[PDB]
Amino acid sequence: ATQGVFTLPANTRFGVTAFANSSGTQTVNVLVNNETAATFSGQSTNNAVIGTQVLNSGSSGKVQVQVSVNGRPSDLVSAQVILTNELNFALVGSEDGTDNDYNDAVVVINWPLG
Amino acid sequence: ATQGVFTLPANTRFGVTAFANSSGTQTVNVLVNNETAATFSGQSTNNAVIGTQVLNSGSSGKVQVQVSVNGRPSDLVSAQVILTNELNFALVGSEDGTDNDYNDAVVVINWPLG
Ligand SMILES: *C(=O)C[C@@H]1O[C@@H](C)[C@@H](O)[C@@H](O)[C@@H]1O
Ligand SMILES: *C(=O)C[C@@H]1O[C@@H](C)[C@@H](O)[C@@H](O)[C@@H]1O
Ligand SMILES: [Ca+2]
Ligand SMILES: [Ca+2]
Ligand SMILES: [Ca+2]
Ligand SMILES: [Ca+2]
Repeated sequence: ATQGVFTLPANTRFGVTAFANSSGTQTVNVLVNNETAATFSGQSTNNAVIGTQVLNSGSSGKVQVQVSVNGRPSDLVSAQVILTNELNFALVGSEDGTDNDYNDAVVVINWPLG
Repeated sequence: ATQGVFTLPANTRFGVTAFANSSGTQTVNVLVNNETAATFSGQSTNNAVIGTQVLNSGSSGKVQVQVSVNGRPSDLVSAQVILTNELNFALVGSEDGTDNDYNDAVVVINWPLG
Protein backbone atom coordinates (compact mmCIF):
# COMPACT_ATOMS: atom_id res chain seq x y z
CA ALA A 1 0.00 0.00 0.00
CA THR A 2 0.99 3.64 -0.50
CA GLN A 3 2.88 5.05 2.49
CA GLY A 4 4.15 8.51 3.36
CA VAL A 5 1.16 10.35 1.85
CA PHE A 6 -1.02 12.37 4.23
CA THR A 7 -4.10 14.54 3.65
CA LEU A 8 -3.85 17.59 5.89
CA PRO A 9 -6.44 20.33 6.37
CA ALA A 10 -5.89 22.75 3.51
CA ASN A 11 -3.89 25.97 3.95
CA THR A 12 -2.60 24.90 7.36
CA ARG A 13 0.89 25.38 8.77
CA PHE A 14 2.58 22.15 9.87
CA GLY A 15 6.00 21.19 11.19
CA VAL A 16 8.18 18.54 9.56
CA THR A 17 11.30 17.13 11.22
CA ALA A 18 13.63 14.33 10.10
CA PHE A 19 15.96 12.13 12.15
CA ALA A 20 18.75 9.89 10.85
CA ASN A 21 19.87 6.46 12.12
CA SER A 22 21.99 4.99 9.32
CA SER A 23 25.48 4.82 7.88
CA GLY A 24 24.13 6.09 4.56
CA THR A 25 23.31 9.73 3.91
CA GLN A 26 19.54 10.20 4.11
CA THR A 27 17.72 12.55 1.74
CA VAL A 28 14.15 13.46 2.75
CA ASN A 29 11.87 15.24 0.26
CA VAL A 30 8.65 16.87 1.47
CA LEU A 31 6.12 17.27 -1.35
CA VAL A 32 3.15 19.65 -1.12
CA ASN A 33 0.60 19.58 -3.95
CA ASN A 34 2.93 17.06 -5.65
CA GLU A 35 5.78 19.59 -5.75
CA THR A 36 8.94 19.67 -3.65
CA ALA A 37 8.60 22.16 -0.78
CA ALA A 38 11.54 21.04 1.40
CA THR A 39 14.58 18.78 1.21
CA PHE A 40 16.68 17.50 4.12
CA SER A 41 20.05 15.77 3.79
CA GLY A 42 22.36 14.38 6.44
CA GLN A 43 24.01 11.31 7.97
CA SER A 44 23.97 10.14 11.58
CA THR A 45 23.69 6.93 13.61
CA ASN A 46 22.58 8.81 16.75
CA ASN A 47 19.11 10.16 15.82
CA ALA A 48 20.49 13.59 14.88
CA VAL A 49 17.98 16.07 13.45
CA ILE A 50 18.94 16.46 9.78
CA GLY A 51 16.24 19.07 9.18
CA THR A 52 13.22 20.79 10.72
CA GLN A 53 10.86 23.10 8.88
CA VAL A 54 7.45 24.78 8.99
CA LEU A 55 5.45 24.45 5.76
CA ASN A 56 1.92 25.12 4.52
CA SER A 57 -0.39 22.29 3.43
CA GLY A 58 -1.50 24.36 0.44
CA SER A 59 -4.80 24.35 -1.39
CA SER A 60 -5.10 20.55 -1.66
CA GLY A 61 -3.59 19.70 1.73
CA LYS A 62 -1.73 16.74 0.19
CA VAL A 63 1.65 16.17 1.87
CA GLN A 64 3.97 13.41 0.68
CA VAL A 65 7.24 12.29 2.31
CA GLN A 66 9.92 10.58 0.22
CA VAL A 67 13.19 9.07 1.47
CA SER A 68 16.16 8.05 -0.66
CA VAL A 69 19.76 6.98 -0.05
CA ASN A 70 22.25 7.61 -2.87
CA GLY A 71 19.38 7.77 -5.36
CA ARG A 72 17.72 4.53 -4.21
CA PRO A 73 14.20 4.95 -2.77
CA SER A 74 13.71 3.62 0.75
CA ASP A 75 10.81 1.43 1.80
CA LEU A 76 8.40 3.52 3.87
CA VAL A 77 6.01 2.86 6.75
CA SER A 78 3.56 5.54 7.85
CA ALA A 79 0.50 6.28 9.96
CA GLN A 80 -1.44 9.26 11.30
CA VAL A 81 -2.45 9.59 14.96
CA ILE A 82 -4.87 12.15 16.41
CA LEU A 83 -4.92 12.89 20.14
CA THR A 84 -7.95 14.44 21.89
CA ASN A 85 -9.48 15.06 18.43
CA GLU A 86 -7.15 18.02 17.85
CA LEU A 87 -3.42 17.23 18.01
CA ASN A 88 -2.21 15.45 14.87
CA PHE A 89 0.91 13.39 14.14
CA ALA A 90 2.01 12.08 10.74
CA LEU A 91 4.85 9.60 11.27
CA VAL A 92 7.12 8.05 8.62
CA GLY A 93 9.72 5.32 8.97
CA SER A 94 12.12 4.18 6.27
CA GLU A 95 14.49 1.29 5.56
CA ASP A 96 17.54 1.59 3.31
CA GLY A 97 19.16 -1.79 3.98
CA THR A 98 18.51 -5.31 5.27
CA ASP A 99 18.20 -5.18 9.08
CA ASN A 100 14.59 -3.90 8.83
CA ASP A 101 14.75 -1.50 11.76
CA TYR A 102 13.00 1.16 9.63
CA ASN A 103 14.61 4.05 11.53
CA ASP A 104 17.21 4.99 8.89
CA ALA A 105 15.19 8.16 8.31
CA VAL A 106 12.38 9.01 10.74
CA VAL A 107 10.07 11.86 9.68
CA VAL A 108 7.59 13.44 12.10
CA ILE A 109 4.89 15.84 10.86
CA ASN A 110 2.86 17.65 13.52
CA TRP A 111 0.01 20.16 13.41
CA PRO A 112 -1.54 22.55 14.30
CA LEU A 113 1.17 25.07 15.22
CA GLY A 114 1.24 28.35 17.12
CA ALA B 1 -6.11 8.59 33.16
CA THR B 2 -2.33 8.78 33.52
CA GLN B 3 -0.66 10.30 30.46
CA GLY B 4 2.96 10.79 29.44
CA VAL B 5 4.22 7.52 30.96
CA PHE B 6 5.67 4.90 28.61
CA THR B 7 7.28 1.52 29.31
CA LEU B 8 10.29 1.14 27.00
CA PRO B 9 12.53 -1.93 26.70
CA ALA B 10 15.07 -1.85 29.50
CA ASN B 11 18.48 -0.19 29.05
CA THR B 12 17.52 0.93 25.54
CA ARG B 13 18.66 4.14 23.87
CA PHE B 14 15.86 6.42 22.68
CA GLY B 15 15.58 9.88 21.20
CA VAL B 16 13.50 12.58 22.86
CA THR B 17 12.57 15.81 21.07
CA ALA B 18 10.38 18.69 22.24
CA PHE B 19 8.65 21.41 20.21
CA ALA B 20 7.08 24.64 21.46
CA ASN B 21 3.89 26.34 20.20
CA SER B 22 2.83 28.83 22.88
CA SER B 23 3.46 32.31 24.23
CA GLY B 24 4.63 30.80 27.52
CA THR B 25 8.02 29.26 28.19
CA GLN B 26 7.70 25.47 28.14
CA THR B 27 9.58 23.40 30.72
CA VAL B 28 9.75 19.74 29.67
CA ASN B 29 11.05 17.16 32.14
CA VAL B 30 12.07 13.68 30.97
CA LEU B 31 12.15 11.21 33.86
CA VAL B 32 13.91 7.83 33.75
CA ASN B 33 13.45 5.41 36.66
CA ASN B 34 11.42 8.13 38.42
CA GLU B 35 14.47 10.43 38.26
CA THR B 36 14.95 13.51 36.08
CA ALA B 37 17.18 12.57 33.15
CA ALA B 38 16.82 15.72 31.02
CA THR B 39 15.13 19.12 31.16
CA PHE B 40 14.24 21.25 28.14
CA SER B 41 13.16 24.88 28.35
CA GLY B 42 12.27 27.39 25.65
CA GLN B 43 9.59 29.54 24.08
CA SER B 44 8.30 29.52 20.51
CA THR B 45 5.12 29.97 18.49
CA ASN B 46 6.61 28.44 15.31
CA ASN B 47 7.26 24.82 16.38
CA ALA B 48 10.92 25.44 17.23
CA VAL B 49 12.86 22.55 18.76
CA ILE B 50 13.58 23.51 22.38
CA GLY B 51 15.41 20.24 23.01
CA THR B 52 16.53 17.02 21.35
CA GLN B 53 18.67 14.38 22.99
CA VAL B 54 19.48 10.67 23.24
CA LEU B 55 18.79 9.01 26.60
CA ASN B 56 18.74 5.49 28.05
CA SER B 57 15.50 3.84 29.19
CA GLY B 58 17.30 2.46 32.26
CA SER B 59 16.93 -0.67 34.33
CA SER B 60 13.11 -0.48 34.45
CA GLY B 61 12.39 1.07 31.05
CA LYS B 62 9.96 3.56 32.63
CA VAL B 63 10.01 6.96 30.92
CA GLN B 64 7.78 9.84 32.05
CA VAL B 65 7.32 13.20 30.31
CA GLN B 66 6.18 16.16 32.40
CA VAL B 67 5.34 19.66 31.13
CA SER B 68 4.89 22.85 33.13
CA VAL B 69 4.63 26.57 32.38
CA ASN B 70 5.57 29.08 35.10
CA GLY B 71 5.49 26.18 37.56
CA ARG B 72 1.91 25.21 36.68
CA PRO B 73 1.68 21.65 35.30
CA SER B 74 0.09 21.32 31.87
CA ASP B 75 -2.64 18.89 30.85
CA LEU B 76 -1.10 16.00 28.91
CA VAL B 77 -2.32 13.75 26.10
CA SER B 78 -0.24 10.76 25.07
CA ALA B 79 -0.18 7.55 23.07
CA GLN B 80 2.30 5.03 21.71
CA VAL B 81 2.22 3.71 18.14
CA ILE B 82 4.29 0.89 16.63
CA LEU B 83 4.89 0.56 12.88
CA THR B 84 5.74 -2.76 11.17
CA ASN B 85 6.14 -4.30 14.66
CA GLU B 86 9.51 -2.57 15.18
CA LEU B 87 9.44 1.24 14.88
CA ASN B 88 8.13 2.85 18.08
CA PHE B 89 6.77 6.36 18.65
CA ALA B 90 5.83 7.79 22.04
CA LEU B 91 3.93 11.05 21.56
CA VAL B 92 2.97 13.70 24.11
CA GLY B 93 0.85 16.83 23.77
CA SER B 94 0.32 19.50 26.41
CA GLU B 95 -2.10 22.34 27.13
CA ASP B 96 -1.11 25.32 29.29
CA GLY B 97 -4.21 27.47 28.72
CA THR B 98 -7.80 27.55 27.50
CA ASP B 99 -7.80 27.20 23.70
CA ASN B 100 -7.21 23.42 23.94
CA ASP B 101 -4.92 23.02 20.95
CA TYR B 102 -2.59 20.79 23.04
CA ASN B 103 0.50 21.74 21.02
CA ASP B 104 2.04 24.20 23.51
CA ALA B 105 4.75 21.59 24.08
CA VAL B 106 4.90 18.57 21.77
CA VAL B 107 7.25 15.75 22.79
CA VAL B 108 8.17 12.88 20.47
CA ILE B 109 10.08 9.82 21.70
CA ASN B 110 11.37 7.36 19.10
CA TRP B 111 13.24 4.07 19.29
CA PRO B 112 15.23 2.08 18.33
CA LEU B 113 18.20 4.19 17.22
CA GLY B 114 21.36 3.41 15.30
C1 LIG C 1 24.36 0.21 5.94
O1 LIG C 1 24.59 1.32 5.55
C2 LIG C 1 22.96 0.00 6.53
C3 LIG C 1 22.51 0.97 7.58
O2 LIG C 1 23.41 1.60 8.50
C4 LIG C 1 23.53 0.89 9.77
C5 LIG C 1 24.48 1.67 10.69
C6 LIG C 1 22.16 0.66 10.47
O3 LIG C 1 21.61 1.92 10.89
C7 LIG C 1 21.20 0.09 9.44
O4 LIG C 1 19.89 0.09 10.04
C8 LIG C 1 21.11 0.94 8.20
O5 LIG C 1 20.15 0.33 7.30
C1 LIG D 1 -1.18 32.45 25.97
O1 LIG D 1 -0.28 32.57 26.77
C2 LIG D 1 -1.62 31.00 25.74
C3 LIG D 1 -0.84 30.29 24.68
O2 LIG D 1 -0.09 31.01 23.68
C4 LIG D 1 -0.85 31.24 22.46
C5 LIG D 1 0.03 31.99 21.45
C6 LIG D 1 -1.37 29.92 21.83
O3 LIG D 1 -0.24 29.12 21.40
C7 LIG D 1 -2.06 29.13 22.93
O4 LIG D 1 -2.36 27.82 22.40
C8 LIG D 1 -1.18 28.91 24.13
O5 LIG D 1 -1.92 28.12 25.10
CA1 LIG E 1 17.98 -0.05 8.46
CA1 LIG F 1 19.14 2.12 11.27
CA1 LIG G 1 -2.90 25.91 24.17
CA1 LIG H 1 -0.54 26.62 21.24
